[PDB]
Amino acid sequence: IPGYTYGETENRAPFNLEDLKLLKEAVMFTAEDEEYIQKAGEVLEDQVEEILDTWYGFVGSHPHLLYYFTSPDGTPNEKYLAAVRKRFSRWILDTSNRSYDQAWLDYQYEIGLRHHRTKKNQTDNVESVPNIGYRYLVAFIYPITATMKPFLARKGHTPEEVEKMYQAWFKATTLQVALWSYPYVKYGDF
Amino acid sequence: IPGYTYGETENRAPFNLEDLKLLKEAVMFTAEDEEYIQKAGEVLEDQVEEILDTWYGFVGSHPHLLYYFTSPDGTPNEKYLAAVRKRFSRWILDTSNRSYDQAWLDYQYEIGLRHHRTKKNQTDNVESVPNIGYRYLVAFIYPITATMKPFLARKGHTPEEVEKMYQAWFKATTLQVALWSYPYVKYGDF
Ligand code: HEM
Ligand code: HEM
Ligand SMILES: [C-]#N
Ligand SMILES: [C-]#N
Ligand SMILES: [Xe]
Ligand SMILES: [Xe]
Repeated sequence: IPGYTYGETENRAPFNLEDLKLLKEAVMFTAEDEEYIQKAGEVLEDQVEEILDTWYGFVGSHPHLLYYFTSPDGTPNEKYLAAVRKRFSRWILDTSNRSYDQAWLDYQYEIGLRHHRTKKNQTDNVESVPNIGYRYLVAFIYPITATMKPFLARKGHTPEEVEKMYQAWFKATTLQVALWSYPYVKYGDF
Repeated sequence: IPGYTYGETENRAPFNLEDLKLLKEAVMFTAEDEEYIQKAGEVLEDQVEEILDTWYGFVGSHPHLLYYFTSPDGTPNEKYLAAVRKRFSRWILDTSNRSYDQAWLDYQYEIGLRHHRTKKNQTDNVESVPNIGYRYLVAFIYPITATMKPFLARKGHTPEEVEKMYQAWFKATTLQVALWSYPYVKYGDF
């Protein structure tokens, strides 16, 4: 997979392993979540393909959003919309499968920079908008969540065991997007 | 109410009214939410009091969190933990009642600065930690949400009409916290 530099970042995560403990705590993540995430994962793996479509159906309906993929002239750099689509789809099962250990943190950091102007579009060789406005990152917590509820219950799951899956996806996202802000935030305020 | 400077900000919201349209869209907020928020509101008003306790029960259980209220020596500046508690409780019904118009935006901005080192603790005359690390703001999306589900259904509401209330609270938070980041983010990256 092209540009998937997981574990081969080799520039350290300027946030430590203790940090994720305190943040996990803020986002109320308990080991009792760890089970249902992995479950959630195995719920989604097979179905993954349809998920990217639903989600791409969304970004695609909004211009102020799709713009963030468009070449300098304002039309979607698709060699760039098939290379992200790939890495992101690696990510969903990475959220249901990697243990949240240091290298997972090395790369949470990397994905911030990839949204940031520090390292947006370098990976994928394309010419496109300079930076992604952080406001939308935060925003993407809701759709990336809501749109997931339906999928979690299609492979047949009781209405309260599913709730624990969604509830786990919810927390897992907020936590991530939380760490991504580093290159966005003025030093000392993160 | 002391320090509740809603509508008497008189320094403009450096984000405009168009901005909230595009962001509302990212956070998937439709007029069909506008109804259930106000509903949610009238669900919560009476119950408000207990809500601050539950929530204060939480921040209070975590030191890395409560620290953000403590005097320079490291013990909770309570004249500061009774003055916030007040303004915040004005806020819940402000989220269920103000229409999201320009002055509502003037003050969303204000509340960022109040979390930021630009204007943290000035309002309330206390001596305390310089800045609130933005990572926790993002994080506070989950508890401020999860802890709300139970309350929304206590005043007797069917299991699918309630879901629309929570779903509306969810979106309404992400949106807010989204705007608060302005003083935190390096200029041009917001
Ligand atoms: C909930 C917040 C978001 C999540 C979870 C998310 C997810 C992802 C993932 C997993 C990747 C690939 C990372 C990898 O290399 O493995 C990615 C890249 C990318 N995403 Fe996001 N995304 C979010 C917010 C946004 C928003 C709001 C936009 C604007 C439409 C956006 C546009 C992009 C772009 C342009 C890249 C390419 C990075 C580069 O330039 O190299 N993302 N995203
Ligand atoms: C979901 C995100 C959050 C929400 C919705 C929220 C809510 C609020 C509200 C409504 C106020 C009063 C605003 C007013 O003046 O009317 C406030 C103030 C305050 N909150 Fe937050 N809060 C969040 C995140 C946090 C976090 C993570 C902390 C750290 C424990 C924190 C600590 C404080 C402090 C220290 C103030 C006082 C501002 C000052 O210094 O004047 N908040 N918050
Ligand atoms: C990212 N979509
Ligand atoms: C703010 N609690
Ligand atoms: Xe998704
Ligand atoms: Xe709350």
